[PDB]
Amino acid sequence: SGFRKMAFPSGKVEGCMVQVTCGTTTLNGLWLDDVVYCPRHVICPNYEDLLIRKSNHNFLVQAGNVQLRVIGHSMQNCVLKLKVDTANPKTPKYKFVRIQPGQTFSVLACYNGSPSGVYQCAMRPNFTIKGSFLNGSCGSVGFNIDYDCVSFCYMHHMELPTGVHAGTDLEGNFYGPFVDRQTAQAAGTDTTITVNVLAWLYAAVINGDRWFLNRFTTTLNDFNLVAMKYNYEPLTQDHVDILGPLSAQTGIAVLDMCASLKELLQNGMNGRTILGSALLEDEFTPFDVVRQCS
Amino acid sequence: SGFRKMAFPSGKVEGCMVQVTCGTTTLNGLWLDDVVYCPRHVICPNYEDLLIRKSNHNFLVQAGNVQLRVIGHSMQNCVLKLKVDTANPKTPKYKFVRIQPGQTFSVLACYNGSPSGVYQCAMRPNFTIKGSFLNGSCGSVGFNIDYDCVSFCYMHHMELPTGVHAGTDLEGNFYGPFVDRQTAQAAGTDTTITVNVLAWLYAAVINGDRWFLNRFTTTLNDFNLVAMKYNYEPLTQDHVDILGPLSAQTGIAVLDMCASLKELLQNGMNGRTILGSALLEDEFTPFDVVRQCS
Ligand SMILES: O=c1c(O)c(-c2cc(O)c(O)c(O)c2)oc2cc(O)cc(O)c12
Ligand SMILES: O=c1c(O)c(-c2cc(O)c(O)c(O)c2)oc2cc(O)cc(O)c12
Repeated sequence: SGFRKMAFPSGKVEGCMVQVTCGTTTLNGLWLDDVVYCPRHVICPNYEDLLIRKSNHNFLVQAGNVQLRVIGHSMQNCVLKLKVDTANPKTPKYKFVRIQPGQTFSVLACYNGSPSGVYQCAMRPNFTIKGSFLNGSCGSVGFNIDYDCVSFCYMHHMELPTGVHAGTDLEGNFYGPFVDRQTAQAAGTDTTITVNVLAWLYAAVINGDRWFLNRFTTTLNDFNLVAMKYNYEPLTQDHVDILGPLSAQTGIAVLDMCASLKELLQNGMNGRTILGSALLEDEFTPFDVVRQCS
Repeated sequence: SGFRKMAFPSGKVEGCMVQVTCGTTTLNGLWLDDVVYCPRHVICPNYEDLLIRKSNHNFLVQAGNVQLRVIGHSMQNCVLKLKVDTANPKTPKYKFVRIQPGQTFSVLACYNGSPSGVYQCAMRPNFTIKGSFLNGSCGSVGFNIDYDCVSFCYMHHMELPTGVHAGTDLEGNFYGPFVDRQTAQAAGTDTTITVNVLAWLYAAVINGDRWFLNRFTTTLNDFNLVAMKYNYEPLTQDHVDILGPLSAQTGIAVLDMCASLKELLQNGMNGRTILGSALLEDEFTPFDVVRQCS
């Protein structure tokens, strides 16, 4: 029993973190096979100009107590690729995967190439994440693990004025309309991930929280009319199919659960809690629930 | 910026998890040097009798794809110690430390010797933890990491009727008045960890949440009179010294912050949130705050 924000074990990613120093800038890098990936901001603006003025000996790469020799450098969008002469012997099976808003992943916060903490995050609908990063965390990566394969999905770059964070996939393509330089850019308006809230309500039922249930049901369209008023994402039919397995385990139809959520939005919780929370949590996917509530 | 429930990177602990099978029972074990630690329940009651009827070949220990040969067995309180012929080459620097109620630690949830997730926990004042464990998680360990040294503080054993969890330290001594057999035992009444709530309020101020602050101050004794009414632990003078460093960074006296907490307890939050939470969080220690809000 129990339900907690659970991150993937980080061992496979810890063995890939390195320190990249160029000039007076030091950040974190990701060492896979004979390539080190890090934010191109380390060379700091026309980055093509700045990179052409660099040489291999300008990049100091340290894997713990062993310095790696850079034999090549290249840029892929906002990510720098430093070729080294040594393939990382701890390289796990991995993939570069771009995730969707509403999906979750684990973050290994790192400083000077040294992991310090691990936690779960969701990609918000506005393509920011509500992370925990201090100065020197650039290059920390987000990831999921499927069996033995690490799917890298995020590299951290910057903090926005509202305190949320922005980054790229491992191909260097930013999530959202953000750029790796100082502008007036700010996060857009955010919405609540409706499908995740419903999954979380199912997790609550699996764990014995039932006070919010009711005998009512609603139509898909009548729920979305109420969800738009409370800044919730519209629920699609495809979201109902994904919530199908959770509906069968609990014997509660999705549209049955939607009626409870509509009641929770219109009335609040009245001093009660759900899974130890006094608000509606939207950072657990249906997969996260099944993984932890199976 | 940002504040999240952050666990320690689990790599150093993942390399110690093994699978222990005796009879038809299979659970998780902890392999350090040439010793495997696991709950004595694996031999299942007079455990001294059950253990005397066992032999080394009765214990199947598997470290991934390599079976470990048991050359000795011994019991230490509720923990079994299986001596193997191979010292774990991934053994980190480690210590066995018993923690105090109110302290936090990271849990590496494991199934069949394979890590599946990592999350933060606090030892509740009633010596239970609000974990996330499914069937087959016995032997999962809780730990802190200081620099390079892993302080193991918890081994999971059982779930109580209320859904909370109970276990021992790595010497096999239970936290709380619980025993490793089926009785009518239940968790006692719990209290809120007052010093941790105050630390969390400091983290909120460091992260820009200030709406709950006020110009009032209170005495230590007048705060405890209000804390006893809301099932909060009494605040001691020693708790004020520990909150000292957080008070200096924010320029807010501890007893100044106590007046805000008293107001929050008497009035609630009135629809507002603190660090993304609608209730008062008590599972962040002062050390956890300084570590993440430095
Ligand atoms: O991508 C960026 C980045 O990596 C860093 C950064 C700089 C350092 O000196 C570090 O030590 C560090 O960890 C990160 O700053 C930035 C500042 C911006 O305004 C915009 C950015 O895009 C980055
Ligand atoms: O300490 C205990 C324990 O380890 C297990 C357990 C049994 C299994 O068969 C497993 O596969 C497993 O992971 C754990 O059950 C218990 C059941 C009790 O009533 C009391 C206990 O103290 C334990």
